[PDB]
Amino acid sequence: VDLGTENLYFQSADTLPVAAAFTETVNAYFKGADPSKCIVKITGEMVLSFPAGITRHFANNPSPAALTFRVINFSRLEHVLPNPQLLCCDNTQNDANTKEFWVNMPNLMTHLKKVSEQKPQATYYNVDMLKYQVSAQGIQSTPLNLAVNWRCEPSSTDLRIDYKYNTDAMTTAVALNNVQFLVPIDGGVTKLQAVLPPAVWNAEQQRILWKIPDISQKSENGGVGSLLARFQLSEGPSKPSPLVVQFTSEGSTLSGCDIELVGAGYRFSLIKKRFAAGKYLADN
Amino acid sequence: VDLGTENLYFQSADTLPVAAAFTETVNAYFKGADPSKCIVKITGEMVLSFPAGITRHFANNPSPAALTFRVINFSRLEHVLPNPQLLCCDNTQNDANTKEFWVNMPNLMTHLKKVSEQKPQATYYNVDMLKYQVSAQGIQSTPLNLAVNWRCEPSSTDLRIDYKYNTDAMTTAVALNNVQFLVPIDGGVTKLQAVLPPAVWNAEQQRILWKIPDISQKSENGGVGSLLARFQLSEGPSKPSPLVVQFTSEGSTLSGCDIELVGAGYRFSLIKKRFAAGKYLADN
Repeated sequence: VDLGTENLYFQSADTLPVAAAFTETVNAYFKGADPSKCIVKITGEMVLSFPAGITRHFANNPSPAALTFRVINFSRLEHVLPNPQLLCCDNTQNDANTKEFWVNMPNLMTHLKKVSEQKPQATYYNVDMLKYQVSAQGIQSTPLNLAVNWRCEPSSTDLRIDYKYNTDAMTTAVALNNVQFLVPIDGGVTKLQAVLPPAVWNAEQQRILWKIPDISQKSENGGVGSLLARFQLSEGPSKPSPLVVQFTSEGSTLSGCDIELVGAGYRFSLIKKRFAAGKYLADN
Repeated sequence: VDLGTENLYFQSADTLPVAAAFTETVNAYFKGADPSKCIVKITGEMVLSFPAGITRHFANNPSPAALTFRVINFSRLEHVLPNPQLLCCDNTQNDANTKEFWVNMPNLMTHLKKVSEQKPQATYYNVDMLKYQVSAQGIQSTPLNLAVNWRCEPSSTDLRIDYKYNTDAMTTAVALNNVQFLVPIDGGVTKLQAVLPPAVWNAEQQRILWKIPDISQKSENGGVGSLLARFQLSEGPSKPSPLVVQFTSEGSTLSGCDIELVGAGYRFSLIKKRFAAGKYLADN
């Protein structure tokens, strides 16, 4: 066969398609159950992706249009530049709801050639454009509000975890997926007498693990639920340990920030937005 | 008639021609005649010029190539950006003999449209790209070494100015043009008894002025010469005043720095280099 029309066209004409990705990370810490207490640190990265064949298009059209883009709903941010060569901005006043960035083309081209030598059979080359910090409030900046309670008796430990799905922390209500709840139980732990929902006790590491596939307002509970466990200890009592949660999402940012293309030459095939938990702890 | 072929071509095809100008200013102060003493402050600006019709070419080809250029023999410099929007650089390490800069095209285009509305019948639009400070040594950074001597008697003043053309302060030996030597004479001043070379006494401002058209190694003296004057004072004696020199040059910088185009899309029709005296004083 021959190459497609899409690939032929892209490798010798027009205005190029690129893809943008905003990938954010929530770090959170809850203490007791008192709202804040809660401490939040939200990180982010903005990645631009260029289709394979772009190195041929740059070899057939050696003087490319300039890539110029604009992050919208800025100012919550606090950016670095993972690649200070290849990317720049104004730097001056003030802290508007918008910021403009522009790309060093000869660099972008050398960079893409390099990545293509390293990974020839990839569909997309990702280039890290921005790194950033969103900000930073209380319990209302966290997608999933945690609250943990122990009852540590001399030979039995009782665990309650209450979780609250939180729309206020995201731009558009999207599901939380592959939610994991991990909590170490010391003491003796001989038996997991009872549990709800089902969970897995891990003998070797002495911790209990819950896997909830999706949390949302479409989901069971309506997003607000409980996990309960009861252990029998040989030693005792247990010293409470911090709960570690993990989750991922796709469809929204936590920042709300977005991206516009400025010049001509380029267009956005896709803008992907996702966030995941980083260090997401809750303590007694 | 119709437009030229140059203008037709330029307004609808190819790779654009631009012009670069490095314009420097020497500020100097000599004291007594002891070498340094001498104090030097050399300033500069780098200007990019775009031919008229460029706004039509941008209207017929809306996605232009990126302008990316590189100042060579940098590091003597110490730059600001007169237009922090439209221009950027790496900012990181270190202080190499070379630096790369790249332009915000949507801005450059809005800027050029604006200038064209303001001055439609101009041949070239100048855009201030860089401002800078060269550095900064002693008498060997000055194109024209000055040395002034007075003999202030009770009723007659004697002036000697010695000047030394200096190749060491410039990249390529070029002439100094429209050299003016202005020095105030207080006291009474009734008569300019004698003078060499010819000069003009100014009654109203009480100062003597010499105009030497060109100073060079092709020039008389070989570049090293004297101005002498003798005055008759009614009052007396004269308090010596600082000598003010003015000059201009075309053909060289004082820095030595230069400019390369990086991407494709653009080419240099002309790179013009010139320097002129700013505040260029010499004291007794």
